[PDB]
Amino acid sequence: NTTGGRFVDKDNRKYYVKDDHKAIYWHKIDGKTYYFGDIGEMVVGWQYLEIPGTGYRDNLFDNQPVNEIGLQEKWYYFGQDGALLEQTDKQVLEAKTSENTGKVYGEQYPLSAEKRTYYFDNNYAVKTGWIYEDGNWYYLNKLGNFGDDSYNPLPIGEVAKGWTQDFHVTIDIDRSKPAPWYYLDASGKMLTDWQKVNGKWYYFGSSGSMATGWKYVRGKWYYLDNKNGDMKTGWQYLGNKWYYLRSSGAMVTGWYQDGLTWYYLNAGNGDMKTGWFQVNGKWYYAYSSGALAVNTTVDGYSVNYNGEWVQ
Ligand SMILES: CC(C)[N@+]1(C)[C@@H]2CC[C@H]1C[C@@H](OC(=O)[C@@H](CO)c1ccccc1)C2
Ligand SMILES: CC(C)[N@+]1(C)[C@@H]2CC[C@H]1C[C@@H](OC(=O)[C@@H](CO)c1ccccc1)C2
Ligand SMILES: CC(C)[N@+]1(C)[C@@H]2CC[C@H]1C[C@@H](OC(=O)[C@@H](CO)c1ccccc1)C2
Ligand SMILES: C[N+](C)(C)CCO
Ligand SMILES: C[N+](C)(C)CCO
Ligand SMILES: C[N+](C)(C)CCO
Ligand SMILES: C[N+](C)(C)CCO
Ligand SMILES: C[N+](C)(C)CCO
Ligand SMILES: C[N+](C)(C)CCO
Repeated sequence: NTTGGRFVDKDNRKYYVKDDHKAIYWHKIDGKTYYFGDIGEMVVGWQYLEIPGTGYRDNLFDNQPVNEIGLQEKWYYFGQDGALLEQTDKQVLEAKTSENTGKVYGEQYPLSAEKRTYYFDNNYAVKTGWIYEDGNWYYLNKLGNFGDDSYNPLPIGEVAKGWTQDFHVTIDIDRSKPAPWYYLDASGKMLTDWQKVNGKWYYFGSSGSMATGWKYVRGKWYYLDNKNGDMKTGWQYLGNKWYYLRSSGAMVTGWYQDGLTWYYLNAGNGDMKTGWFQVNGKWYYAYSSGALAVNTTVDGYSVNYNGEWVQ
């Protein structure tokens, strides 16, 4: 809603001058939106800026005070004429790189030979987070790359690929909130259910979040690394108890013979039994290793070839 001034070309830059002053920051002029930075140089192309609309970085001129405000920064796209692209859905645009962002009108720079589909929110900023398209979920980076004492916002809004953690993010990551892991394939499609990645199995369920710990899937129990999510197999000591997982990863219950040795996995919980235990009337004795005692004596007690306590 800025009127009364005029655009001016000087020193290879463009400004908007009203009553002798240069427009700074965000301005809505004659049906279009522009951004003039801190000193008035109209911007063009890709820009990572403080969000507009609060009034703290809007309708301002360089002769006015720039009160201190804390505003999140987001990616916006401006035409070569400086007009903000007021997209709220999506649009194919030159990819943003280290060579075509933060430029101002008058500067010379190359146009990305590569175009990409960028998604936008209802306030014309590049969208981040989850998006659903043509039957699949895609994740647009909420964060840029951290270096130690360094941050690059370029990845924000780009389609994520591979292992990706979904943090709660605003200006910074919210460490108190949960951050599930997801896996996006080569085209960015979010994987669901069982998937073998880098030689190991992971379970992403229906929501796509990587499962950890014990997980009940289609009538069977599986154990995924409590931290890394990879499916375990074979004998596993969990919670001070032994469990046997088949090569398929499914937990075994009942009698199980490993080589010549029998073991008994608790009917429901699946934990390996030790000591004397009864099964369908019969009594059996398992050593501390869980191995069933057979054709021998156990503290004055005889047990036959099936480990059954002989009367
Ligand atoms: C390259 C930009 C900064 N312009 C110099 C172009 C397009 C906007 C600005 C000034 C001029 O265009 C306008 O004055 C009209 C065009 O509709 C306009 C200005 C600002 C917002 C919306 C429209 C020519
Ligand atoms: C906790 C899960 C989601 N990981 C972070 C663990 C195990 C899988 C995932 C990523 C990583 O596992 C990997 O195999 C590493 C090896 O460099 C990896 C990271 C990103 C892409 C491919 C492999 C560490
Ligand atoms: C004759 C068998 C079936 N017992 C009754 C004997 C030997 C095993 C079984 C129970 C008991 O032997 C035990 O070791 C005791 C020890 O508390 C036991 C009782 C209940 C379950 C498991 C062991 C006495
Ligand atoms: C959804 N896209 C932008 C991510 C990829 C093309 O299928
Ligand atoms: C993939 N998501 C949209 C489904 C779920 C994360 O909240
Ligand atoms: C975990 N699965 C993919 C490996 C096997 C189901 O039987
Ligand atoms: C495998 N268990 C320990 C997880 C569950 C049985 O109810
Ligand atoms: C894991 N153990 C103690 C259970 C069995 C021998 O392999
Ligand atoms: C150990 N067994 C003989 C007892 C039972 C499995 O069939």
